[PDB]
Amino acid sequence: MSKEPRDPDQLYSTLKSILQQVKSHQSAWPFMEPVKRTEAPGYYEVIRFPMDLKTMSERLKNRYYVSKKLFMADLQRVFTNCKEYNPPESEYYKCANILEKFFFSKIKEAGLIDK
Repeated sequence: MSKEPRDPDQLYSTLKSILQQVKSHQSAWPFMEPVKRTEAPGYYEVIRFPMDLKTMSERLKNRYYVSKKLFMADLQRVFTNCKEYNPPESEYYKCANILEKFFFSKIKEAGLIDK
């Protein structure tokens, strides 16, 4: 099934649907939770709050992320922040690329990238 409403309140269920569709991708595995202190190279020094697909969703549970620039910056924050402290590894920058591209395709279902 796909989500594609056209209202403010209905957007909560669509932005979250895009979350379930983005986290379900084969590249959201590095964004399905909050980084760590011993596993993360150093997100506490360059990426304080990247808002992966788990924290941004926790806020989207109500209305924290539902205003075009709010849902976009949140996801773009996951991809951007993740790539920022991630050199040309191999699947890290790729997945964020992929998933990000998958998000945009899902955004148009909500109408957030629209003008």
